[PDB]
Amino acid sequence: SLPMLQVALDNQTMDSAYETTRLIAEEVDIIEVGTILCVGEGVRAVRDLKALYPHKIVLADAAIADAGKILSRMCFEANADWVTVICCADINTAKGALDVAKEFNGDVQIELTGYWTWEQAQQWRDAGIGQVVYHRSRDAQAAGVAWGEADITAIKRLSDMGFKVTVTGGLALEDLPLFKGIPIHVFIAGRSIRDAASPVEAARQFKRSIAELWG
Amino acid sequence: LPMLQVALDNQTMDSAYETTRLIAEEVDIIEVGTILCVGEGVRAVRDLKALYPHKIVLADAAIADAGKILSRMCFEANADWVTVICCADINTAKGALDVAKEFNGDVQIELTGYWTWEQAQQWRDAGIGQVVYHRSRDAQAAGVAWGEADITAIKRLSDMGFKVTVTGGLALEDLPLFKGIPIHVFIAGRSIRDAASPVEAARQFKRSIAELW
Ligand SMILES: O=P(O)(O)OC[C@H](O)[C@@H](O)C(O)NO
Ligand SMILES: O=P(O)(O)OC[C@H](O)[C@@H](O)C(O)NO
Ligand SMILES: [Mg+2]
Ligand SMILES: [Mg+2]
Repeated sequence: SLPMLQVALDNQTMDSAYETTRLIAEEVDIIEVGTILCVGEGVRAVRDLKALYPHKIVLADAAIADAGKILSRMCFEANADWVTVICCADINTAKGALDVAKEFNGDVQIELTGYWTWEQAQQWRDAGIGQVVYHRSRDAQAAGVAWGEADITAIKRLSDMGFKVTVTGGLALEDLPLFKGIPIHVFIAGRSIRDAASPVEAARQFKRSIAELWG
Repeated sequence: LPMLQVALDNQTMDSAYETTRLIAEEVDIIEVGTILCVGEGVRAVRDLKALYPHKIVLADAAIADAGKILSRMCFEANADWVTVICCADINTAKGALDVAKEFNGDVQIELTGYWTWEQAQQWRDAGIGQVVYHRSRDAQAAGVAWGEADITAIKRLSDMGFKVTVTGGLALEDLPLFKGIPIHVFIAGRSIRDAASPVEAARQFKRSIAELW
């Protein structure tokens, strides 16, 4: 299947977010309420975005660290389809969020970061987690960290374990061929779409490139 | 003496105010819980600091990435302190700290779930002076108790030079487990907010801390 495209709305206010969505809502598959938007506006951002775009998958990038059932329920009651749980959360946090996700016919992704282990990845699978987000951190990127070999190896191994893998972190169009040949579920682009001279054409470029590389 | 912090793990400001109108003057630190950060957003920090400008306000944002951006949003809303989750990239913690210094604030690393001693030394090397030793709410709900391994870890963190906050379903009766350790802050959320008498609950915590330290 072609990798899907997710836009990250890492905006501090809803109106800033809408400057993007009014252009590209129908140019992407998934609309993410970025952590920065969740923190800027609260869970109303999920409710309002889903109300505008009820046919789209809406992902709340809550990066849940604890209180899995409470935070997940807040997001799902606001009509989220998918929610994120940070990988260092206690395993009961992920399990809790998943339990609530199932109630709402939604799903949970584990957001990968820090010194996570392959034993922990197996724990997520045994818990029934089917999605992981492989993130090059914005702050690592800013400190000069590049996408490379070790990332491809890890992503392939996560996929082989049965996860649908999302890839993100300052992706540019030129980065996509690094991942060719791997059944990536979703690529997220935030800055590379929102900050482009033409967000519509940036999103279209990503779609064209994906269609060529995975066609 | 260890300070007393109340956690406002509420979904709306009006629910938080049900607690702060009783106990704001009975604690040292008012926490905007992660639940409140997600429920209302950074307006919660702004509003609570305006109400209680003489109290330390902690935004329990549990920052996982975009350290400079998220911490600036909290500090522009007049936070004193902000949390960064322990598995954040080291550059996220450094970024949040750099911004905190612009505002004469501080960053705490939230030790909830998995982390390593090597990471602890990294935080120290980066200039981080505060950690929050948590028993995860979800771990507690799964029957995990406070135990000697926690005490040993807290002492170790203190010995590395961190000011240590202790939290996670703390009851009054738990305080003596930590006796002898120079704890910076004890946090209570449920044990204060959900008490038949929140005022009595907060004062009992302060009374006990004063006895033990
Ligand atoms: O493409 P970016 O601007 O890096 O945004 C996507 C990224 O996944 C962010 O939403 C994020 O969650 N960073 O932690
Ligand atoms: O005393 P509690 O109800 O456990 O609340 C304090 C705790 O520190 C929470 O604010 C929290 O951050 N749990 O992850
Ligand atoms: Mg995101
Ligand atoms: Mg908290």
